[PDB]
Amino acid sequence: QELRRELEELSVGSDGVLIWKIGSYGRRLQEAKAKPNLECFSPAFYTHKYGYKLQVSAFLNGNGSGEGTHLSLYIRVLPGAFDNLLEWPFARRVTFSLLDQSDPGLAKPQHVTETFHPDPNWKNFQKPGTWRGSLDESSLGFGYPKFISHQDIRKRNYVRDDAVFIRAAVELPRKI
Amino acid sequence: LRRELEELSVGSDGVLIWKIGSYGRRLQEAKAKPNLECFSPAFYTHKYGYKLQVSAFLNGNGSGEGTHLSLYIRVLPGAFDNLLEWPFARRVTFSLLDQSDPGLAKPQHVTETFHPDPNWKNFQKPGTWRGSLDESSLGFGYPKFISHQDIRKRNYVRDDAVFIRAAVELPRKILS
Amino acid sequence: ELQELRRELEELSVGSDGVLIWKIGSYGRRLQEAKAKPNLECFSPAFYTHKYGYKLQVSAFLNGNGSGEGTHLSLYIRVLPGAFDNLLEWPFARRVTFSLLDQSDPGLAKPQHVTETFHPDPNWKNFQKPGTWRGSLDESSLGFGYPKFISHQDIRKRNYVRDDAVFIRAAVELPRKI
Repeated sequence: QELRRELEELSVGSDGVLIWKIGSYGRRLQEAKAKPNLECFSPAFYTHKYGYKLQVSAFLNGNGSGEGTHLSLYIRVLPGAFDNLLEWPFARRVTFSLLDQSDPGLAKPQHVTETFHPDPNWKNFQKPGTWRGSLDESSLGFGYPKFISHQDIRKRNYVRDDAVFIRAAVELPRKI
Repeated sequence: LRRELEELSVGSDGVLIWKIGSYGRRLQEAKAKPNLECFSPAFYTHKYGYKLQVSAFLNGNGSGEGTHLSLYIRVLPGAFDNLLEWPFARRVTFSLLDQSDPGLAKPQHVTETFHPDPNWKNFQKPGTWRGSLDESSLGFGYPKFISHQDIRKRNYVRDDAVFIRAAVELPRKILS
Repeated sequence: ELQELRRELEELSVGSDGVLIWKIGSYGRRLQEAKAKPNLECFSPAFYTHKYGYKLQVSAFLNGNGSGEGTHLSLYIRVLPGAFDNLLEWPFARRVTFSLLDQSDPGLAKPQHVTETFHPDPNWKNFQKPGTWRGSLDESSLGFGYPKFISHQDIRKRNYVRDDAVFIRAAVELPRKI
């Protein structure tokens, strides 16, 4: 128990890239194969200083159409202290990658990567609320239920030293 | 009592945005007791740069007492002062942010700017020998930055909160 | 509560465009101690060269070691186990420029820093991917650097020492151009 400190959370900013390391993949996976929809949370991060506050979540064992077979990957908007200064709904392109942990000087790494434009009609990409059906419900998270198969996750070095890296790159436009 | 700061407080890039919440309360406290002045966190203009601190009068100060918002910025003793030019001489631009969605319409912020005064004491190099008058120093600012009334219009206040933007024109970088 | 968490701060220790500036305060006293304990080494905070890059640390012997012992300030840098090592190219190959900063106002003066730069030699183990603890363990992380960075005599000149502190800058050259 300790106050404001853990305003480190406000110190978490990107590039606008977050790389999120999930350690204990062995224990976590089984723990999630044990209990359905056990969900891993990334630290919250700001797309950019005074920007949108997002967070990534992973289902190591899958969720929905990917339960028990796939890694499921989503992102979500969180209420951030500068929302009123930002355009809404959130509309930046988002790229997820599961990282191939290989030395880029032995063999070029093959990351597992998908990108999307958010859809304006997803309630979670409009301003932190504003009640808009918080009891819809469905995933408070937009993303891929079949991001990578438990089969494919074991190839190459997507898992290494018992950890995966999740990258989420938010396209940071500037050209008016 | 282990605060252990931090110091990792750095403008981006040159920009500090300062959020005052609990705005209603804080004001009703102002007219209840001048001269009171709330402070922004200390912040380095840039990594290894100048330490500054913004302060406000909710309030109003001197010229602005009772009637306006007054805002000032102060130079503070900084760990990298010996490596920097004195007196502090980077353009500083104040803004009170118009919290309207900047996508469907352009916000209109109120902006005052200045090049710091070489005569102005506070901008002199800190830690000369001070005692004991001094602390004195002593923000340069605007007593009538924006009044009551002409605030309240537009979204200069929203959700019981206002944003103070202090932008410092940073030392540029040399040569390709 | 403990409950550090100081380690959450270390992780936010990141070079500014590849640069660490390390301030060594209490230089008189520290120098004094190094004269009485030759193996006494000062250590910068660890720092990432770039956000998800390499974790390094600069270190210094104020009264010298090896060939500079007693006569010079000696200056080194080492590679530390880093959260992101598996994503990196090994061995560390980035160019490093050490400077001892001349603490003069750059407005009139134009400071004259003392500077040395080196390219990590791949034939040393020092810059190989660190062991996951272990491989090896000892203290591990043996640094590369300069036993004779700057003479005691030269450090007394200009403002290399000022207000009982010295500044060490380590600039790591990032490939950047992609």
